[PDB]
Amino acid sequence: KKAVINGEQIRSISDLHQTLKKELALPEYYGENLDALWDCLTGWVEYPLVLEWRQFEQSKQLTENGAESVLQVFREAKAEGCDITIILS
Repeated sequence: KKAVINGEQIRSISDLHQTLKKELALPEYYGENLDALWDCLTGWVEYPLVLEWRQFEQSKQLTENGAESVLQVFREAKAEGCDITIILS
């Protein structure tokens, strides 16, 4: 499937996990943390998945340490053998 992180929209880390939640279609209890988001990639999201992350650094400041973590989990999961095409624009 595909995902898109539009920073111009992101207003905070919650927003980050919000769009990731829609794209990834995470449950309603999406813990939005790295442990939960991950818990989703390694056992919830369907792959191959695409993570078209737009405005990365822009979606990283607004939430000091916001977007650089979720990405770590998307690439790490990508490392787990999953096929999450990480697209950083």
